Amino acid sequence: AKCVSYGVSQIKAPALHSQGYTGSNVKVAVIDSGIDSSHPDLNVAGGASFVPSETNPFQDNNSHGTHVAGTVLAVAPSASLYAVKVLGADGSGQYSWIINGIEWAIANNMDVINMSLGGPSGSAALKAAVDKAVASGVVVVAAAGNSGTSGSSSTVSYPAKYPSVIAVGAVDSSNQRAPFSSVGPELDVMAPGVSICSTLPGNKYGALSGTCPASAHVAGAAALILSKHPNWTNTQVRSSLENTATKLGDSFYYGKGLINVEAAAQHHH
Repeated sequence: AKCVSYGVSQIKAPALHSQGYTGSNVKVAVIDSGIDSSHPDLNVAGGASFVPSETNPFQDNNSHGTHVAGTVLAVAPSASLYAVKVLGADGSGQYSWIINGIEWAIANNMDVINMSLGGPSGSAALKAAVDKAVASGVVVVAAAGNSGTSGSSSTVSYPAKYPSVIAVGAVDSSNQRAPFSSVGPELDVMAPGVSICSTLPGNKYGALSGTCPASAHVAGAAALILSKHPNWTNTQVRSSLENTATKLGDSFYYGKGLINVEAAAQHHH
């Protein structure tokens, strides 16, 4: 919205905006550090905190959840955001809190979950939660991780590494993989994640880099697609994103390539 970012153009979201599609009547759970609901550039429809030391989901003492929220709305200006707080101010949280946030999102009929987070190990309970959300029809998106490379090893974080999740890596403004962007066969798509200007807490704006902003673009893209195709299943939304991506190089580094929401939203299955 108020801070200009190249990322919205890069994924061809303006083509949907010109068609009149802005993610109307789509519920997106921002599973992160909260959202500063006081920010003039944001609107928050609901939410919940599972961080025992940080009980307000509508404040953000980390900044990432608020930044992610702004990127989702830059891509899908009409999306309904829900602040699902599972990370503290230091950007860490327990998997049980994260799972409680996913469970809340399922119970409250979210259309899209964005998880701008991950750890190097997952759990069976974490996999069961994302698999259940996907079985329930939710589009589940996660940041692939900022762990760079490890030779031929996967560095994709959990829960992005699980097959049911859309694992999002980060490119720069010229579609080059960002040096921090995690890699491996579990990587699904890329999106803009270098120096992305978005909302920060306390009526502020600023650039951040990471797979966190990249995931936000794909969560916004899912909302644009559902506004044009509200009947599409999560299966069909996911297919539309992966099958119409712009190929960028070896799938170990780039997955299917850069999301193209214009192409995805006119995909014929």
